[PDB]
Amino acid sequence: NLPARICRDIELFHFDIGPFENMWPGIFVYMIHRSCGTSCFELEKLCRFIMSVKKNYRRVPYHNWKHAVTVAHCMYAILQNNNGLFTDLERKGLLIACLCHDLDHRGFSNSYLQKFDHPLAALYSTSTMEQHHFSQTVSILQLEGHNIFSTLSSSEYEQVLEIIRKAIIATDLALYFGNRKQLEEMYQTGSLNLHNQSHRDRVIGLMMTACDLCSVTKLWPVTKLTANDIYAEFWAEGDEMKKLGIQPIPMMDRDKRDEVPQGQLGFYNAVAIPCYTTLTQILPPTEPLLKACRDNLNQWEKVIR
Ligand SMILES: COc1cc2ncnc(N3CCC[C@@H](c4ccccc4)C3)c2cc1OCCc1ccc2ccccc2n1
Ligand SMILES: [Mg+2]
Ligand SMILES: [Zn+2]
Repeated sequence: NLPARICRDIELFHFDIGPFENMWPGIFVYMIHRSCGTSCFELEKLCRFIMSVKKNYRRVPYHNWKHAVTVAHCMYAILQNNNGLFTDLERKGLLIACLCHDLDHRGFSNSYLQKFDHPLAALYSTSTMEQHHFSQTVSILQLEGHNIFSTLSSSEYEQVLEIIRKAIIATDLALYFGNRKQLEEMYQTGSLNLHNQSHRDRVIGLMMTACDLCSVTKLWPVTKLTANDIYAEFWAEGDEMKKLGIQPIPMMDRDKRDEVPQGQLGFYNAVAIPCYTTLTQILPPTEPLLKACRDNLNQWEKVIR
């Protein structure tokens, strides 16, 4: 069962899941049963599914099993503070999408895969690794005793898989810029309609981005340490770009590491702040994410001074 401190702290947007890996499944089970009912998901099947998902994450610095559960927690907190907006089915799908969205991630971007001429880039031209993460999710669901959705109708099964596919694909940050621009225009013209499936899919897309980027919404000591893991992958990809004979972008070039604070500023300005600002406009109870993001922007500004 869940320790008292976790029981309380799990409801905070800036919760950190801790360094004990064997506790994470229980944290995920608690979140999905609190969000979607103890009804649905036979415990045994869910646990089996969870353990296989874990097994298919890699021991990379950032896009690892810990990241999956952390992204799932952020989604939990959004859903807990916006009661009555999403269906039981959506809530289950979104939480599973979050757990699975980075399956088999090797710590390299779609861009590197393209430049490498990796076989995945020939299979899936755009959102290469995300299409792969979704395929891996379906493959795991298809394993004996792993169908956590087995009690759903055929129609609901197809429904939930589609929710998951769109949610995983939306974690391709390249898609975020256009998604956010459209949502913002709809907000400002007052035409956003959550009963319109296309608008709804967009809002879910932004939620997925907001959860994926959530390191910037933790408290500063957590944000700062997490940035170390983020750069560890970027710099490893930059080394690999150099090995292909391509000069990496500055963000991936360890020779430019002294410019991290300026790079962070750019990221918060162009990506993080607009993302959480748009999210708060649509879902006001997500305000704490924006506040924490702004606090971290200030800390980065403080580093530069
Ligand atoms: C939480 O941190 C980051 C988290 C990120 N999470 C996901 N993707 C990122 N990249 C993807 C490619 C585009 C990039 C981007 C887009 C617009 C504006 C800036 C960056 C975001 C992230 C960049 C981050 O920060 C990296 C920031 C950065 C940018 C340039 C740099 C240049 C030199 C040194 C460090 C640098 N660091
Ligand atoms: Mg990803
Ligand atoms: Zn991710």
